[PDB]
Amino acid sequence: KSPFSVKVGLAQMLRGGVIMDVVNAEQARIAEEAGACAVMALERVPADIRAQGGVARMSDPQMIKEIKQAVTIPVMAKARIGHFVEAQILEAIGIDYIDESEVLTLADEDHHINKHNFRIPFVCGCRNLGEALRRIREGAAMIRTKGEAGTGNIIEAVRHVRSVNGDIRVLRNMDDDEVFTFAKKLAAPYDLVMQTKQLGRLPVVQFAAGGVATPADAALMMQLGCDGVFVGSGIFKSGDPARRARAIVQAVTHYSDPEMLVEVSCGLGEAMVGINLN
Amino acid sequence: KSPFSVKVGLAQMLRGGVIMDVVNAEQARIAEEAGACAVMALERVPADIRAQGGVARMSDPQMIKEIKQAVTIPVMAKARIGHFVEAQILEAIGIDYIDESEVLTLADEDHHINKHNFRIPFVCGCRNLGEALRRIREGAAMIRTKGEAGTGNIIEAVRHVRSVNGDIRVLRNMDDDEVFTFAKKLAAPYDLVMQTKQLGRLPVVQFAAGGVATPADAALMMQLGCDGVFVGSGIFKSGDPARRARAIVQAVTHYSDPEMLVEVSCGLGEAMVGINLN
Amino acid sequence: SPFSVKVGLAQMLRGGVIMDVVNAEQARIAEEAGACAVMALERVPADIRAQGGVARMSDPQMIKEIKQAVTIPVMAKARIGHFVEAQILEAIGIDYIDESEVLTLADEDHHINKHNFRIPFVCGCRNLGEALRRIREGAAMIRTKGEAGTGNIIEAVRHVRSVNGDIRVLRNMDDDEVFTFAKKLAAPYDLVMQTKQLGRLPVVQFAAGGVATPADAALMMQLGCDGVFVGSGIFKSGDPARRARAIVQAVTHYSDPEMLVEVSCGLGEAMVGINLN
Amino acid sequence: PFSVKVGLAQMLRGGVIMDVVNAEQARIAEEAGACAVMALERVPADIRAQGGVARMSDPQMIKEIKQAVTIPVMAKARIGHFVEAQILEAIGIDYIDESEVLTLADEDHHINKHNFRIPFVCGCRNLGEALRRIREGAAMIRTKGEAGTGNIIEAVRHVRSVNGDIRVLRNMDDDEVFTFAKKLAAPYDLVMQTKQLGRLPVVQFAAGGVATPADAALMMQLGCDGVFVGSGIFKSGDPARRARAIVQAVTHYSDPEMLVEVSCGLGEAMVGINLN
Amino acid sequence: PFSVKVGLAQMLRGGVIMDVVNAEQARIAEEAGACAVMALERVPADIRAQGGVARMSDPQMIKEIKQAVTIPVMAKARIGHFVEAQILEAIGIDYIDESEVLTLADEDHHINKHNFRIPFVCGCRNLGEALRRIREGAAMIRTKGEAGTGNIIEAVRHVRSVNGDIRVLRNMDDDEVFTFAKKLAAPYDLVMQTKQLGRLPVVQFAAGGVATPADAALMMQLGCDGVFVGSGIFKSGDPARRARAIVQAVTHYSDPEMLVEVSCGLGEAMVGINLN
Ligand SMILES: [Cl-]
Ligand SMILES: [Cl-]
Ligand SMILES: [Cl-]
Repeated sequence: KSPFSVKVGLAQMLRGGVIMDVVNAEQARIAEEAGACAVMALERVPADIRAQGGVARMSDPQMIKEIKQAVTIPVMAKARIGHFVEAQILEAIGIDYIDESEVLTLADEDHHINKHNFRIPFVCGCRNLGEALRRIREGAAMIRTKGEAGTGNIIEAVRHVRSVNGDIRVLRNMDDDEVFTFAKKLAAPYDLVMQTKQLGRLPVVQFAAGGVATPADAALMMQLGCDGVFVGSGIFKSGDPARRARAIVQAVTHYSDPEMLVEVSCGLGEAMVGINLN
Repeated sequence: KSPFSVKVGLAQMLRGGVIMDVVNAEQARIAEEAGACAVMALERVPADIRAQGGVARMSDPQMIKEIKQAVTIPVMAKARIGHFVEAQILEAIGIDYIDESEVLTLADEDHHINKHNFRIPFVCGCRNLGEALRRIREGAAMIRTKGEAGTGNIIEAVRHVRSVNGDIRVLRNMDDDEVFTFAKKLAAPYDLVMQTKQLGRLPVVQFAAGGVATPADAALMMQLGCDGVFVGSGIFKSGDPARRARAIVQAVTHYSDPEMLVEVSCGLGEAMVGINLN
Repeated sequence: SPFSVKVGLAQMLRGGVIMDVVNAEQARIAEEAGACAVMALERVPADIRAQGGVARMSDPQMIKEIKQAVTIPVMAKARIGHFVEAQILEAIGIDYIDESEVLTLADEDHHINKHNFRIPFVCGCRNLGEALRRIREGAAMIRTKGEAGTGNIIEAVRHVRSVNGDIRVLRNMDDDEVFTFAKKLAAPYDLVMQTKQLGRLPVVQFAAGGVATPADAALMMQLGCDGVFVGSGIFKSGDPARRARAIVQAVTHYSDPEMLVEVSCGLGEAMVGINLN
Repeated sequence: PFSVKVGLAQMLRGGVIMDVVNAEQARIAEEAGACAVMALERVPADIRAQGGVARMSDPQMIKEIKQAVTIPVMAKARIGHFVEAQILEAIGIDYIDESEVLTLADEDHHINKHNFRIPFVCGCRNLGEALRRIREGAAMIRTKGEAGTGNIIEAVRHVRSVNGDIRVLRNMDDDEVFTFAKKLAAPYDLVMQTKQLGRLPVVQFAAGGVATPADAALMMQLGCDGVFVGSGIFKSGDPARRARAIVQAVTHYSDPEMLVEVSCGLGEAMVGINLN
Repeated sequence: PFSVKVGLAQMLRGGVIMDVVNAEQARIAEEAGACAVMALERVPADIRAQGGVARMSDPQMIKEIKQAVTIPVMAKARIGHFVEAQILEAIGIDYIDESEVLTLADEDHHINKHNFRIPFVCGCRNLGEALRRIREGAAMIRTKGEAGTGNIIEAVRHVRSVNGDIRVLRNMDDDEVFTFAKKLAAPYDLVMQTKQLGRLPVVQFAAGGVATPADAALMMQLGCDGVFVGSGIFKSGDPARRARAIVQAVTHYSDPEMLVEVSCGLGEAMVGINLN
């Protein structure tokens, strides 16, 4: 019944899905045809932001309108962290979700957007449970547990998914009297910590993101307990985006079926080569 | 209507009062005759705990019963931080408040008592706003803003009262969007930070404690915005406890009346000499 | 007082965009787009950053050409502490001098004694203490400055939030604690108290540094600024004239998201800029 | 077998074990309702205050204690001093406590407790340490705070640490348990056994700074199976009454009315020392 | 107004203010020619030696001093203790000294002295500090050395610092004064007022370690308006004669013949302590 619970409920519709970053209407249609649950409109895929640098901002509203017209699935778009006016603009365009995104250039180093001031649901990133709960308290309706952006290396996503889920599991069995100190140590609101304890999972939808390059990577994130995955660079920096996109969607749908995982992985073209930051 | 709001309401009755630490029934009757709003039963006054050392614990229930029978004003008693069984015992004795007190020897370095598990209201100490709000979330119905224990030096009480009240004032005018980060930096629950912002004061009664040795000290705490004062050592380590006790009560009642402050301060005996730690 | 007159004049610029211009063509584009004033300088901050070299006051000839090409107020930059550059600018007959940190510092320890001039000055700041020091020296207007020449709004946001945040702290502060606050700001007590009583900066406060889009400009206005400077963001973009207009409209209509969409829609390439992380 | 020793120690659940230095202290302990006595040279508060090398008690004094009571008799051996333990076993006592309050004899190795027929108690401060002591053959664990101070703070810390890690382990992803065992420096099989049981695989008592009935009941409410009391009884004003009060507190640990009654009008507690 | 308080304190120029702890000390001071007495609990040398928390004197003792003399009576309040100051003002004394020899009550904030009708004296060690105290409403400044040692070294240092910075300021390029005010962390308007006057905008006395007539005259030759003496009189062998000698030394500070006469055959000076 509360407006926040409605936004949280909306994002539950994406469970079991793949959200694909797209930079134009052609990428958007490929994503919808492959079975994406939503598209994410942005200026440049994370691998290009990494390689090229420059200030990365909200996409031109014209490009976002073109994407929204080209598909019938939900359209999300990115705003810079703390850039509440970029978010106002995106909401006024009539898209379905805003991603307050760390792959864009940070606009406010100390404060995120007050997401409760918006009617549209927000996705925010996190690396740990404290951070997820802070984003939710600010009004995020969905959490992206984020690894490395633009490298094709799943290592940090695995680390962060295990960190968030691990802390949730610790919390479930914890002595109630110790939860106050746990909330302090997370620097997270106590009420949301207790809600997480009672649910035994994050109070909002949790997707993995960062370095998902292969069907195996996507299925791994699902087997670690995520509700879905974002793919940015891994599709559109690969040799065959459309076939790879489809393979990743199938991998997320059939994540516990190794026979299916073999079939969809077999004879894909070149994966994004990416970069090992060690 | 909620059980917590009832406890918070109970403690409001003490506003404008002086709570006096007492170690036996004689000290208790002197305190009531001088006009104390309540007595605090403890093993040894903070100046003696400082001077003598040893492990300081909850007082023998027999001594607490003797004090409770000797007076008609509310009786409080101290329990060690985290010692929830000491608190169970105190509650079963039928006293009016428990002070989860830092002058006693810490029993749990990482966790305070879960005060919501008790029917009886609790007082807890603090040195800053974050700490006050953490104690309130655990279920404290009253806050003691604490300076130095057992020295007769008001400096740290002033510092901590100014810190708590100063942060409350900052909070009142703060951009709402910045309050999330402020709560993180306080390591305090956001809902209580917002409640403090809306009230423009602490959500529970706030008394000063630590080093109140003279009528001037007591009135100073009231002029800095406290709801009342604790006096431990300053009365019963002085030359004339009964007259000094009365003078301090009057100083708190008439804190903005310098003529009255002169009268009550005039010809008191020797104050506690105390110790300058600098 | 003569200072209060200068402070009063700057109040006309409230709700405006001041645009850095390097020649008379840029000046006319700025006026046509609805700029409240132009700022004559040798090179836009992004070019100073990229090229280096010593950056000084512009040639008086170029300033005269800009002043003749427009009817809106003309400002120009002088190096910090370079009081002779400022004497020259005043003698040219421009409307404001910006004692500017984007030019090469001429005096590391002292700013211009701005009370010795008839013309009003703009100075930069990063925090409230600095703003109040510049005002005491005679600045009639303050530019709260982020990063120069990068197109990244992050430091402007940081500094606007710092100045406005300290002003808000000051409003409710116990009067007895203001003496120590003034000491900690290293700011004159009388100006701290004036700021406390007004609940805002005692002069006009604009944002500057990294304003690249209409969204950026409206953000600065929603954070409480009186207007914005734009240097590089217009003239290092793909379509300076259309972008200039969009930024002006964004400042005028800063609380209207429907309007912000319209002016942002189909603008050409923004300045790419540089992320200093 | 080991499971037999572990089963024996389960009988002490709900009890108080009292340190005694002579046969008089032993009889006071049995009369007060102690589940067992612990024969040692000097109570921990005296070892702390006086220093010197603290060793196994003279066998003669241990024999005198064993004859004076019918409840189980335990006695202390220095860590790693397997010959002291051989001697104790040959005396015919019921348990050996390989004890950190005595002067360490081997800084790198504990007694190989599997070589003995008699069950052993060992101390710990964390779960890794408990599991290492169990693998060496400890049939019972004493989760130990500060010895000889009357300050319960470190016992609370260590009980919360052991029990907290057990609770983390219960819900842990199975695939992460290998790394958890590495980080505890504990044997994987015992870590998995702990995970499956949801508790320590042997009896776990609290010890260190238990001075009052409230302290004893606190340890029980935190999930311990019983408590050791060393100094808190025999460095107090009335050892016999305090001993009884502590036994009752452990038996009735969730009954605040009873805790008031037994705490009311006890004499002077051990004054002890605040180290922090 | 502030200018009225500043004008009042100008009357003390050329004088010696003597710390007194009772009415006997007060009468000795008035008889010796003190321009005012300073009522306090204990002389600084006793505060140093004995420690303890040093507070405002009992109002009764202050009333006794105020009745025993006709010269102005000052008394000490702890730094930041604005209620002690309220009390002193309500007693009807002439000046409050917000004094660093008493135990600091507020480490971050001094008394807002503009809220009082009575003039205040405050201490300083440098020009920035003096100007901050004046802006808070001090009507008089005490340039302070070491308290309770009888060693004039720090008073000389601080007098030279304040007066030296004033002399630098007089000739300074006006354009550089803004930065100078920043570096002093002092209000610009008061810095400019000091520059235009060529001296401190309020009366400036020396204090700290004045033990002999020579010390007192030295402070006057360095440009002070007068001196405080605390310990140097009442920790000496003959307080009354020494008190008189110091008054004469301040009155006749440039007359070496007079300085010889008043210094000749005084008893034992306070022995004091060399801290360095
Ligand atoms: Cl960044
Ligand atoms: Cl040892
Ligand atoms: Cl001090």
